Amino acid sequence: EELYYSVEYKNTATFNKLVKKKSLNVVYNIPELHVAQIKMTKMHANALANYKNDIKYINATCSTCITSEKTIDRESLFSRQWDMNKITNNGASYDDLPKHANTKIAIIDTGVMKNHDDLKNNFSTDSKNLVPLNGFRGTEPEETGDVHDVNDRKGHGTMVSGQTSANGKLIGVAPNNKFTMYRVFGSKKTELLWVSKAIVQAANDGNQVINISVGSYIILDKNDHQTFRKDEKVEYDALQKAINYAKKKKSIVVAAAGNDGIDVNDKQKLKLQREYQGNGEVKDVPASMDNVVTVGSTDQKSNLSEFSNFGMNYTDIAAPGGSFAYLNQFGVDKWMNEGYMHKENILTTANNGRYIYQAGTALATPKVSGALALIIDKYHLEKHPDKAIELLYQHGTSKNNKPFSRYGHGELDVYKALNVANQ
Ligand SMILES: [Ca+2]
Ligand SMILES: [Ca+2]
Ligand SMILES: [Ca+2]
Repeated sequence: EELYYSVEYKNTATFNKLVKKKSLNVVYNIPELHVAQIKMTKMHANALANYKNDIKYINATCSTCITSEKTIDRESLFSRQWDMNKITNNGASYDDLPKHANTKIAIIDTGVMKNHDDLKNNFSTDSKNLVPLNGFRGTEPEETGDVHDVNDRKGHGTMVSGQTSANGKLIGVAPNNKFTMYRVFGSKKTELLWVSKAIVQAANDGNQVINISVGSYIILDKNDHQTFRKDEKVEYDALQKAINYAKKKKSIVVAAAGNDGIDVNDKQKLKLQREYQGNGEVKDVPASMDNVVTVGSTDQKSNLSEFSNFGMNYTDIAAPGGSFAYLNQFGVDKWMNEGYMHKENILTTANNGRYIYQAGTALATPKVSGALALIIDKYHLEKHPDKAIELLYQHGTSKNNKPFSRYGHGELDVYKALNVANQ
């Protein structure tokens, strides 16, 4: 039987010549990162590893590494956006939006309902599909591989897009900015290599803010210097390199903290997310990677959400993503018949053309991406993205002495970020 292997090669020309020689079935490729995915028997994988001149590393593509998203519709009544009110001084910052909304926000996710009334004006036709023909491990025969197909099957990407860009009945953080969707999910799982390719594409398409509202726990064993490996180094290195490539193109990567309420500095707890007893470590990625704005989630009381991961040398900032504390406490019947979803959940755009109440770090993250786009445009920082990040942290966070280990630089404050001239 054949398995899917992640491969990091050394040279395009020599790798291509090797592919011809052995008739390797390459199922995905990312030339900018010298990484490809090959379907082959375990024996041919071992053999392929002996070509030290053309092959750097090889590892089986991780099956159970990506964390599952949440789109379950547990709605009809349309309430107010308490979460936006918390970061805009109760709507006062909408009067301070830049006149020229030039920055484009890329969103790497499940797709988007491009004709949603609140999202259509801001949807960019640069949007692209990174899901390959036949989808995940070739088990989705309905995935044509059509580069223009970014329709949202799962519903998550539409939720995220509303937070950055709704401009109608719902209002996102950057309602005048264009957003670009890079679809990396069909109807099943995604592959971190697709996410990596999406990052490269988003950067090449000139999106100065790149939002990744999904994450995974990956196994990395730095002590192992072998070519054929048991960890997931190819995926780890590819993702980190894509992020650094984005940085090189002057794009900012914003990622969601994991949604397991874990202190990422507690090794025992991280390893438990992959039931890993090996030598290496489990890492929350891309949240913990270099050059990533790591976003945690807060609730309606400005406290860290019970599901938000956090930690020293991890969390950079926090924004409202909601909570299920009332639900988990009282049960669905009392929670629902008594309208608690209107108090602790985030109201957002849904792929049915209407709206949905949800919660998660995936809904906090786009608020920060939107804020960065506003900062870049307000202060004309296109040529100096690091200055936009610095401004976000210094002037785009409320000062309430929240511990840095849980909230990073603080809770997002868009009104403050847009009023630096005011002093
Ligand atoms: Ca660029
Ligand atoms: Ca780190
Ligand atoms: Ca970070």
